[PDB]
Amino acid sequence: GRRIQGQRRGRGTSTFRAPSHRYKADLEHRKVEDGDVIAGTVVDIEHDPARSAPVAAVEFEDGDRRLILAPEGVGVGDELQVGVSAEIAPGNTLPLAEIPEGVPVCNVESSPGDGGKFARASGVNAQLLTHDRNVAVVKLPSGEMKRLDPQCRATIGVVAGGGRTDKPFVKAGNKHHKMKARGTKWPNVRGVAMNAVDHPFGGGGRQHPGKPKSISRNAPPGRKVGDIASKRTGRGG
RNA sequence: CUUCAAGGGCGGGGAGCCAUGUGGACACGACCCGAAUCCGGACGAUCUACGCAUGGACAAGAUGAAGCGUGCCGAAAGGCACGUGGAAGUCUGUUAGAGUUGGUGUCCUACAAUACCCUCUCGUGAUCUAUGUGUAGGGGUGAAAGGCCCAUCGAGUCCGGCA
RNA sequence: UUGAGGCGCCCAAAAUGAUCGGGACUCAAAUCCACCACCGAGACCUGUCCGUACCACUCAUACUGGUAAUCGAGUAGAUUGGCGCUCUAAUUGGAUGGAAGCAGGGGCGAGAGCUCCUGUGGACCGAUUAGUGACGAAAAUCCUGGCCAUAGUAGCAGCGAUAGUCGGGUGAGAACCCCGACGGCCUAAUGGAUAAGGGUUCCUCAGCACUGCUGAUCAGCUGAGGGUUAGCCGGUCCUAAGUCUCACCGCAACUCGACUGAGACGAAAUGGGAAACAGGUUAAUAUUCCUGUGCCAUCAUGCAGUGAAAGUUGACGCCCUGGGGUCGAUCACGCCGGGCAUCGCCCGGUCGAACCGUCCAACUCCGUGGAAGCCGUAAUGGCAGGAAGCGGACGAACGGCGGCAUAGGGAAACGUGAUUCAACCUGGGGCCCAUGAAAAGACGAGCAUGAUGUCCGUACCGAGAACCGACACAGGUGUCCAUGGCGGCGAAAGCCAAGGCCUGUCGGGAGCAACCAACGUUAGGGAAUUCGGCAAGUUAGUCCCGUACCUUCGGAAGAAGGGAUGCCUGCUCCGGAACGGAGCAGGUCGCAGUGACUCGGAAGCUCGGACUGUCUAGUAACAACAUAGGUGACCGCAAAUCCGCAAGGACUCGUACGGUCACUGAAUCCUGCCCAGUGCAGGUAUCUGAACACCUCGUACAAGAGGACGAAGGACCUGUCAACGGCGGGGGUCUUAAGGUAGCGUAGUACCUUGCCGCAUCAGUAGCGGCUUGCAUGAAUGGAUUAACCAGAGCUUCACUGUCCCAACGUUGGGCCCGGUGAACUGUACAUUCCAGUGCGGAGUCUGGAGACACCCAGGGGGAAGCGAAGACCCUAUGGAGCUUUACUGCAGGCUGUCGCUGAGGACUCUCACUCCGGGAGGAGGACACCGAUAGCCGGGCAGUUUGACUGGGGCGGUACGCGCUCGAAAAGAUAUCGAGCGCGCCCUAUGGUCAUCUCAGCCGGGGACCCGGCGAAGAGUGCAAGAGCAAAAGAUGACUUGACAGUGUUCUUCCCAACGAGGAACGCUGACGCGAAAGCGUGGUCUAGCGAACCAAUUAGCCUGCUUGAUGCGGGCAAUUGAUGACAGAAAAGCUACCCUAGGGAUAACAGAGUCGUCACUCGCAAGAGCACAUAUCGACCGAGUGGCUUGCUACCUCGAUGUCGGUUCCCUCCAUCCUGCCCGUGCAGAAGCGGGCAAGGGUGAGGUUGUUCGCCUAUUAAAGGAGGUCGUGAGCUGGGUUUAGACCGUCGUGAGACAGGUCGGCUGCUAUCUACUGGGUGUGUAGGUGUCUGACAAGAACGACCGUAUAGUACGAGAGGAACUACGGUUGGUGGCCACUGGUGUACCGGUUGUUCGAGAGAGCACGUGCCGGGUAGCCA
Ligand SMILES: COC(=O)C[C@](O)(CCCC(C)(C)O)C(=O)O[C@@H]1C(OC)=C[C@]23CCCN2CCc2cc4c(cc2[C@H]13)OCO4
Ligand SMILES: [Cl-]
Ligand SMILES: [Cl-]
Ligand SMILES: [Cl-]
Ligand SMILES: [Cl-]
Ligand SMILES: [K+]
Ligand SMILES: [Mg+2]
Ligand SMILES: [Mg+2]
Ligand SMILES: [Mg+2]
Ligand SMILES: [Mg+2]
Ligand SMILES: [Mg+2]
Ligand SMILES: [Mg+2]
Ligand SMILES: [Mg+2]
Ligand SMILES: [Mg+2]
Ligand SMILES: [Mg+2]
Ligand SMILES: [Mg+2]
Ligand SMILES: [Mg+2]
Ligand SMILES: [Mg+2]
Ligand SMILES: [Mg+2]
Ligand SMILES: [Mg+2]
Ligand SMILES: [Mg+2]
Ligand SMILES: [Mg+2]
Ligand SMILES: [Mg+2]
Ligand SMILES: [Mg+2]
Ligand SMILES: [Mg+2]
Ligand SMILES: [Mg+2]
Ligand SMILES: [Mg+2]
Ligand SMILES: [Mg+2]
Ligand SMILES: [Mg+2]
Ligand SMILES: [Mg+2]
Ligand SMILES: [Mg+2]
Ligand SMILES: [Mg+2]
Ligand SMILES: [Mg+2]
Ligand SMILES: [Mg+2]
Ligand SMILES: [Mg+2]
Ligand SMILES: [Mg+2]
Ligand SMILES: [Mg+2]
Ligand SMILES: [Mg+2]
Ligand SMILES: [Mg+2]
Ligand SMILES: [Mg+2]
Ligand SMILES: [Mg+2]
Ligand SMILES: [Mg+2]
Ligand SMILES: [Mg+2]
Ligand SMILES: [Mg+2]
Ligand SMILES: [Mg+2]
Ligand SMILES: [Mg+2]
Ligand SMILES: [Mg+2]
Ligand SMILES: [Mg+2]
Ligand SMILES: [Mg+2]
Ligand SMILES: [Mg+2]
Ligand SMILES: [Mg+2]
Ligand SMILES: [Mg+2]
Ligand SMILES: [Mg+2]
Ligand SMILES: [Mg+2]
Ligand SMILES: [Mg+2]
Ligand SMILES: [Mg+2]
Ligand SMILES: [Mg+2]
Ligand code: NA
Ligand code: NA
Ligand code: NA
Ligand code: NA
Ligand code: NA
Ligand code: NA
Ligand code: NA
Ligand code: NA
Ligand code: NA
Ligand code: NA
Ligand code: NA
Ligand code: NA
Ligand code: NA
Ligand code: NA
Ligand code: NA
Ligand code: NA
Ligand code: NA
Ligand code: NA
Ligand code: NA
Ligand code: NA
Ligand code: NA
Ligand code: NA
Ligand code: NA
Ligand SMILES: [Sr+2]
Ligand SMILES: [Sr+2]
Ligand SMILES: [Sr+2]
Ligand SMILES: [Sr+2]
Ligand SMILES: [Sr+2]
Ligand SMILES: [Sr+2]
Ligand SMILES: [Sr+2]
Ligand SMILES: [Sr+2]
Ligand SMILES: [Sr+2]
Ligand SMILES: [Sr+2]
Ligand SMILES: [Sr+2]
Ligand SMILES: [Sr+2]
Ligand SMILES: [Sr+2]
Ligand SMILES: [Sr+2]
Ligand SMILES: [Sr+2]
Ligand SMILES: [Sr+2]
Ligand SMILES: [Sr+2]
Ligand SMILES: [Sr+2]
Ligand SMILES: [Sr+2]
Ligand SMILES: [Sr+2]
Ligand SMILES: [Sr+2]
Ligand SMILES: [Sr+2]
Ligand SMILES: [Sr+2]
Ligand SMILES: [Sr+2]
Ligand SMILES: [Sr+2]
Ligand SMILES: [Sr+2]
Ligand SMILES: [Sr+2]
Ligand SMILES: [Sr+2]
Ligand SMILES: [Sr+2]
Ligand SMILES: [Sr+2]
Ligand SMILES: [Sr+2]
Ligand SMILES: [Sr+2]
Ligand SMILES: [Sr+2]
Ligand SMILES: [Sr+2]
Ligand SMILES: [Sr+2]
Ligand SMILES: [Sr+2]
Ligand SMILES: [Sr+2]
Ligand SMILES: [Sr+2]
Ligand SMILES: [Sr+2]
Ligand SMILES: [Sr+2]
Ligand SMILES: [Sr+2]
Ligand SMILES: [Sr+2]
Ligand SMILES: [Sr+2]
Ligand SMILES: [Sr+2]
Ligand SMILES: [Sr+2]
Ligand SMILES: [Sr+2]
Ligand SMILES: [Sr+2]
Ligand SMILES: [Sr+2]
Ligand SMILES: [Sr+2]
Ligand SMILES: [Sr+2]
Ligand SMILES: [Sr+2]
Ligand SMILES: [Sr+2]
Ligand SMILES: [Sr+2]
Repeated sequence: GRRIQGQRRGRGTSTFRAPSHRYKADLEHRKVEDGDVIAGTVVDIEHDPARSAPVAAVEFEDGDRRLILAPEGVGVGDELQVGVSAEIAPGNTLPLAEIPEGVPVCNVESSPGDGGKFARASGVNAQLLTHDRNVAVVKLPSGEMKRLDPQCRATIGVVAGGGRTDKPFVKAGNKHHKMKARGTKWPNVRGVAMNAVDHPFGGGGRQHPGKPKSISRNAPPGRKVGDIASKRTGRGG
C-alpha cells in the first residue's frame, strides 16, 4: 500500500510543520546565579500565537526585555521577582522548596534549570503537596503525583487564559484559523472513508473498520492506528 | 560384479583417429516481427495537489445580532416602544472574480487531443488570485474521487537492463 | 354382400415474388410393367511423345534397345537433381566497329530461367570449374518512398463583434493597399500603461519565390540598411518563505544525508528603498537626448559644531465610521472658438509642474478654570484622579496659499464661485480558542562653494496575428486606468463620447426550393407530450396594504394575496445643500407607464444530508468527503505518535484547557442486552517457553546427546463493546455469550409485491397516511426526530405555454449556382441490380429465374452483416498488476533474555566509565540506559509468490483425478461420454499351511435346541463389490504346523496391438523347513481391488572407504526394510478486482442467426361425460395424430483484428390461426340481443392513468379498439427511462479485499456516402428532318373504409316486456387529392403608438439581434 497520514507527518514537511517564523518567544525562566536581586516591571501583555493564551512582556533591573509565561492577575506596572529569596506573590518564580504547601503553581521544571516544562497551557495548574529534603511532590493537571527535585523552579498562580475550552468553535472556519497557527494538518478524513491502499481501515462496500480497533503496542508504524494499546474501550462497565 | 548355493548384469575372436560437407539436438536473441511486466540510474511540482513568504481583488443593494440611547411602566429585578449601532463561513447580485446544474443543444477529420452558446452556483470568506518558495516515484500531495504529481497515474517520465 | 390390390382425393395455416433448375407438360414431357435406339467423362480401348522404375550393353548415373494389365492425384513431412543472385580463385572469352541497365519485340526450356533483334544508354560485362554467402517475396493491421481514385469534393457560414458602399489614388494587375465621403463595430474593452514570456517581430527602402483560410501593389513574409542614450525609472543594496557553500559529523562511498556554526544567495508588474519635474525633438528613444528649473548622495575646501545616542522612523490584521482634501464630474455666471438655423439652444477651451517657502485639522500634552450633572458623538463615550470655556506647546496632505512663471503651452480667451468629492492626509469604534514580517536604510544631526555619481536594462508585441497551446488556434495568460456622458441602487442593461477598428479577414448570384443551425409569431384546446414539463414559457423593478403551518424564536418571509406606477402645471415636507430624498392638488395621453432595457413563477407532501464548505483537471457535484458537536484510546515531555541506514529530524518558540490515534457527525429525545470467539490490556500458584553461562554423558579436544535455570510470549484468570461484532431455533431450554429494549418499519433496508385499507384521479405498479408477522429494521456498525439550507431523489396543485392535438408562415446563417483556394476518411479484385435458392447455417459476385441503354445533378441514409478500434463481456494462458487475509515463504519494526561497553564494596550499596540537566560551579541517573551482537515472541507495516486439472463455456455441485467387478461392448482382442449397477484404500496368527475325518442348503418322516432315517450336484459355505471357481473339496470338523520363509530368476500384466515405472500374478531354480505312507501340497487368504519415485532419516548383516602416515572419534558407500506424496508415474502453496492490463479464442459463454421442438401456440382423430331428455346448439376429459417457428429449453454450426443489447418512437412491406366490417351455415334460431361455425387479409383496429417496462392492470370512448413476421424490422433515424463500467448508500454474505441473476441516487451516444437502393431532376445515344395530336404494352391506387340519424315503424315478431329489415334519404368519422371566395394563422412588406439613448430643441432619423416593445395588417403561403 501507500504510507498512512501519520507516516507522512514525521518527514517534517511544510504541511505538517508549525509556523515557527510567526511565533514570539520560547518562554523559559531567567538564569540567576544566587542572590535573588533580579526583579522587573511588566511593560505589556501580548497574545502568544503558539499557545492561544496571554504572555507578559517584562523588563528586568539589568535591562533585559524578555517575554514571560503570564499567570492570572498580572498587569502593567506590577513588579515580579525571580530568585531564591523571592516574595510568595502571584507571578513570581522561586524553587519548589521555598514555595509553601497547598499553593497552585505553574510553569514547573522537570530537571532544575531547564526553564519550565509542566503546567503551561491555558488555565491549568500544578498543586504543590509534600515537602522533604530530597523530594517535592507536585500534582500535575492530569491528576498525576510527580515526584520532583525541590530545586526545580516554578511560577506561582494558575496560567492565564482560563476557560478557553468552555466556548464551542461553532463553525469549521473558527477551527481553520486556530489550526493555521499550529503544527497540525486539518481537516481529518476518517480512515474508514479511505481506500485500502491508504489506511488499515480503508476499503469495503460500506464504512466499517477491517479488524478490531484496539492495536498492540508492538505494532509497526503503518499499522498502529485506531485505539493504541487500549486498557479498555467504551463508557459503560 | 552379486555370489553357502543358484540365477542374473555388464564386457570379450584388433578399428580407430583426424579433416571437409551435410542431417539433427542442447545452451545461448537461436527463423523474423508481435504485450501487458519486473529491476537500475536518472529528469521533472513551468501542469496539478497541499503548505509557506510577499502582494493584489471583491459594483450595488437587502436583512438588521450585540452594545448604546431616549421615553413609558416598575420598589427593585427588569419589561415594553422607538431610535441608534452594523454583526454575519447571512441574503440578492453575469461588480471583479471563482465555479460548472441542465440543454444529454452546437461541435465531434473541431476554433479546440475537453471548445461554443443559453441556463445554473458561489461571490467578506474553510474566499479568489499573481509571483516567489517547499514536498519526488512504492515516494509526495490528497475536506478521500485511487483524485493529482507537465495531454502520462491501482504506482510519473527518460534512458538502460533488453534482442 | 364381403375380401384384396393400384393411382388419386380429404385431412393440409406464415410472414418482400409462386414454382419440378426454369419453360412448360395430361392416350404425358406423370406413374407402373416391358422393350428399342441413342447422347454422355480425363474412366476404358487406341497412335505418338514425357517422366519414373527395372532389364540389356556401358566407365557412364552419356547413347542405344527392351519391360510396366500388375508405374504416373496429393496437404504436413522425409529424400533427390536442377535454375537465378554477390564476391574470390583458376582456365578462358566479349566491349567505344558500343559493355551493364532499361523499353518493345523474336527463339528455346515442363520449369526455375537462358538467349537473340530493334531502340535507348555510354562504360563496363561474361562463360566453365572450385568456392563464398547480409542469395530469390504477393502477403506479416510488415518498413520506407513514390503515386491514383476519393475530388475540383469537405472547410474558407454558425461565436451578441452579421460591415461595408460610392467616388478617387498607385499599379502590368486592385472586392479586400491608400485618400474622402456615407454606413457601421468595440466602452474593465476591440481603448491607455505594463509583468511574464517572445527576441528584432520596432522604423525606412526595395520586393512577391515563400508565409497570409481568396487576391494583394499590403504585411508580423523576403532582402538590405537603421533604431534602444539615465546620479535622481528599474536593476544594483536589504532582508522574507526558503536555497546554496564551507567546516563538522554520517555513509562502503559520493555528485548522498539531517543538525550546528560561519558566509553567500533569495523580491525588475506586486515587500523595504537617497534624489526629477515641465516642455521641445525623431522615420524609430526619451523622467535617458535638447531647453528651462529642481533635487539627492559622497568627497574636497571654508564657516558653524562639539553635541551623537537615547529615541523615533523604516514597520505592517480584518470589519464599521467621522473629519481634512485634490483630480474628475456637474451646476452658476463671464470670456474665447465652433456648430445649428422657425426656436435659441448645443459642443469645445478658458492651462501652467517638480521644487522652495508658508498655513494646519486630528491626536497628545501644559496652564487657567471649577462642572456634584454637565460636556460630546454618525456611534461608542468623557469628568473633582478635574467636565465645558479660555490660552498655549507639539503637530497633516500627492491639499491651500506665494514664489517657480515678461518658464512652458495655446489660434484665442488664457475665468470666478459652488456641490459631490478617487488619490492623498488624519482620527473614533468593534472583532480574535485567528494577534496580523524582517533587515538595510533614514531621522535624531547646520550651512557655502566645488568635484564626482561608474556598471546593467531601455526597440517592439503584451494578444480573436508578436506569449503557452505543432497554426496569424473562438482555448489559456498577472497588474493599474473602478470617477467620461445619459441612465439607474449600481463597476447592471441599453445608448453615446475619448480612443481604437471595419483583420473575431475569401468573395459573386438565385424572394434564395428540400433539408439543417439559431430564432419570432401561431386560432381553439392547455402537459393530452415524455421515464420525467426535458425544451420553452410564466413571474419580474419600486412603494403601500397584507401574510399561514411549523420553529432551534434566529427564522419561515419577497410566504401567499391585493392595490399603485406615465406625462404636464403649481406646490408642501426633510436637509446647509445637491443637477438628493419623501409627499400634495389640478390637468392630461395610450391597448399597454419597472411601456425598451433591467427584472422571483407560486404553494403543498415525502426521502437524504443538519448548515457554509469539498470532490472524480477530461461522461458521477450526489445522499459521497469535510464540518462544529459527541465519544473512546495513548502519553508527565529523556513522554505518546511519526521520519532517517546513520549522523540526526517533525510534532515543538508546544506541555494534559496539551497533541497524538481513531470512531461518530449541528441541535432535541435517547443510546437496551452480550466479554463465548476475535482484538487490546492487567494479573498469574502452577504448566509451557530460546540463546549465553552452568552441571552430566561423549570426544586426550570438537562435533553431538541430556539436565538444571527460565525472559517476553502462550496456557490459565480477570477487565473491556461509543472494540471487531452478535442479539436465534425449539418448547411451556439448544447452539454459541446474549436472544432485539426506545424507537422506526412494505423503508434508498420487504423476496413474496402492483401487500391490505384510506387519500387523490374518469382511470394512479407512482406519491402520501394508516396497518405492518420486519425474506433479511434498530440504537456513536448510532436509533428516532427535526426548524433552517439545497443546480440532491420522488409526488400533488395554481399559473403558463407549440411538449402534444397538428402543424403553418416568417427571420438570420448555411444549403443550391458562379470565381478563387483546396484537404481527409476509405480502396483484394470485379461490380446495373432484384426475388428465391444454395453455401461454414446472415451472398452485388455461386444456382435458377426476373429486371437492366449510358452518363450526370439534388436528397434522405435501406444494404455493402458500411467506416472508425487485433472485443473492455466470456473463457483459455502452469500471462501482468493493484488490493486482502488466521494462503506459502520471508523482510522491517516493537517487546524480551544474553554478551560486549562494564567499574568498586538472589537481593543490595557505591562511583570512575557512560547518559541527561546546568552558562558555570555543579545537579540527576549510573554500571543501568544508549549503542554493537545474538536469541525467543508478536509482526500483510513491507517483499516475492502460490492458490492445479476434469467439466456439453465458466462458477457452484460432483471426481467419470489411483484401483476392482457386471452391463454398455456390436459372440476373438481393443473401445468413449458428468454412461447404468456398485465396490477398494482393509481385515485375519488364523480367517494362513498340511493332514485326517467328513458333506452342505432345503424339505419329509420318528422321538424352529438335540437325536435317528430318507430325499437332496450344490440352491450351503468359502472375511468384504460383482462376476467367476470348488463336493471322497477349494466347504465343515479335528489335530499338527508357521511356506505369510531367505536368495535369485523366467514370463505375462501394468501399457491388447505397440514404447513406459512402481505395483501385481503365473511359473521355475538354490537354501531351509512344515505336513503326509507317499505321490504331493505350502512362493499367504479359491480368482480378479486393498497401492507409492528420487532426496533424507531410522533400522538389518557383512563388507568397502575418508586427501603423507599410525591410533581414536565422527563421517562417505554397496544390499535391503520401514516413514508419503489419494492432484495416487510424487510442487512445499489462499483469495478479491466494477480500477484494471496483455496475449489469444467464435477451439467457449451472454445478444442475434441456424438446427431441434421437450416447452409454447394452434389444429386434427376418438368421443367418455353434461347439456331437464337429448355426445355432437354449446361445453368437453382421457388417449392418439400433427402444424407452426411468437415463448422457453437444448446444441455450440456462424461472427470474439466487435454484425451496437431492452423498451419506446418514426416509416415501409407482409402473414392469417379474423377483433370489426361484407357474404354465409347452425342454434338450446319468435323478435331484439347473442352463442358456435364457414368464406374472406380490401379497409380498419383509436385516446388515456400507474410502470423504463415488453407483458399486464385500470378508465372513458368504439363497428372493433385481433394477433404475428420483416437481424425479437427500424441507434451511418431518434430517445436513453431499464440491463451493464468507473462515485455512493441500504440490506444480506464475508475475518478481509470485496460479493449479490437484491434495492437505490448519479453517470458519454463518433463518421464530409465510394458502391448499391430508392425519391425526384437533367444530358446523351438508340429507334431514323420538323411541328402538333394521340395510341397503350405494362405500372400504381384504398381512393375509398366505417359509423350515426330520419322515413320504413312503435311496424313485422311477441301474452307482454321489448322490438327489427329491404329501400330511400340527411349527416359524421378516418383516409385521399386539390384549392384560398369565406373563417383562421403568418406576414423582421407596410402604417401607427410608445420607453431609453444619440444627432442642440422641432422636424426627421440611427441603435436596443438580427422588428426595442406594443397595436393593426395587404399579397402570398397555409389549416
Ligand atoms: C454484452 O453486450 C455487449 O458487450 C455489447 C457490445 O459491447 C456493444 C459494442 C458496440 C461497439 C463498441 C462495437 O460499437 C458488443 O460488443 O456486442 C457484440 C457486438 O459488437 C459488434 C455485436 C454482437 C455480436 C453478435 C451480434 N451482437 C450485436 C450486439 C450485441 C448485443 C448484446 C450482446 C452481444 C452483442 C455482440 O450481449 C447481449 O447484448
Ligand atoms: Cl484544537
Ligand atoms: Cl531439372
Ligand atoms: Cl525597467
Ligand atoms: Cl469620530
Ligand atoms: K462477435
Ligand atoms: Mg518555552
Ligand atoms: Mg498550516
Ligand atoms: Mg472526518
Ligand atoms: Mg471511496
Ligand atoms: Mg471504489
Ligand atoms: Mg493496507
Ligand atoms: Mg455510516
Ligand atoms: Mg460505520
Ligand atoms: Mg508554477
Ligand atoms: Mg435599523
Ligand atoms: Mg574453364
Ligand atoms: Mg528483393
Ligand atoms: Mg507466401
Ligand atoms: Mg461526393
Ligand atoms: Mg450590421
Ligand atoms: Mg512598402
Ligand atoms: Mg487571425
Ligand atoms: Mg395555441
Ligand atoms: Mg403517453
Ligand atoms: Mg426547464
Ligand atoms: Mg428646508
Ligand atoms: Mg420511497
Ligand atoms: Mg450537504
Ligand atoms: Mg468529471
Ligand atoms: Mg453541486
Ligand atoms: Mg469530532
Ligand atoms: Mg456522512
Ligand atoms: Mg406505500
Ligand atoms: Mg451500543
Ligand atoms: Mg482481440
Ligand atoms: Mg472482467
Ligand atoms: Mg498476480
Ligand atoms: Mg543535550
Ligand atoms: Mg502481499
Ligand atoms: Mg479449465
Ligand atoms: Mg470383445
Ligand atoms: Mg521430498
Ligand atoms: Mg524407520
Ligand atoms: Mg497422474
Ligand atoms: Mg496410470
Ligand atoms: Mg484482452
Ligand atoms: Mg463456434
Ligand atoms: Mg451496421
Ligand atoms: Mg380461414
Ligand atoms: Mg393488405
Ligand atoms: Mg430488434
Ligand atoms: Mg439503421
Ligand atoms: Mg449511433
Ligand atoms: Mg452520421
Ligand atoms: Mg431510474
Ligand atoms: Mg439509474
Ligand atoms: Na513480472
Ligand atoms: Na508548483
Ligand atoms: Na437594538
Ligand atoms: Na457552463
Ligand atoms: Na452549494
Ligand atoms: Na513508481
Ligand atoms: Na509435398
Ligand atoms: Na481580406
Ligand atoms: Na505645500
Ligand atoms: Na456561501
Ligand atoms: Na466476547
Ligand atoms: Na443488526
Ligand atoms: Na415555435
Ligand atoms: Na445507406
Ligand atoms: Na492492477
Ligand atoms: Na497447484
Ligand atoms: Na514388472
Ligand atoms: Na412441428
Ligand atoms: Na428499440
Ligand atoms: Na382484411
Ligand atoms: Na441486430
Ligand atoms: Na446513438
Ligand atoms: Na434502440
Ligand atoms: Sr535551554
Ligand atoms: Sr523549554
Ligand atoms: Sr474497511
Ligand atoms: Sr453500556
Ligand atoms: Sr510554483
Ligand atoms: Sr457589499
Ligand atoms: Sr455571502
Ligand atoms: Sr446528463
Ligand atoms: Sr459551431
Ligand atoms: Sr466532445
Ligand atoms: Sr436552448
Ligand atoms: Sr449570491
Ligand atoms: Sr529495451
Ligand atoms: Sr504425377
Ligand atoms: Sr507423384
Ligand atoms: Sr534476404
Ligand atoms: Sr491527391
Ligand atoms: Sr462573413
Ligand atoms: Sr498596451
Ligand atoms: Sr505575382
Ligand atoms: Sr509593422
Ligand atoms: Sr541581494
Ligand atoms: Sr518595489
Ligand atoms: Sr468628506
Ligand atoms: Sr484572450
Ligand atoms: Sr474553457
Ligand atoms: Sr469614436
Ligand atoms: Sr486575407
Ligand atoms: Sr403579429
Ligand atoms: Sr403530467
Ligand atoms: Sr402522462
Ligand atoms: Sr403584486
Ligand atoms: Sr445528534
Ligand atoms: Sr474477550
Ligand atoms: Sr418487537
Ligand atoms: Sr447528404
Ligand atoms: Sr482494447
Ligand atoms: Sr451454462
Ligand atoms: Sr492361490
Ligand atoms: Sr474463498
Ligand atoms: Sr462501485
Ligand atoms: Sr387462407
Ligand atoms: Sr364478423
Ligand atoms: Sr419481450
Ligand atoms: Sr406482470
Ligand atoms: Sr413490428
Ligand atoms: Sr428491476
Ligand atoms: Sr442484481
Ligand atoms: Sr442511466
Ligand atoms: Sr448502339
Ligand atoms: Sr331506425
Ligand atoms: Sr315501448
Ligand atoms: Sr435593427
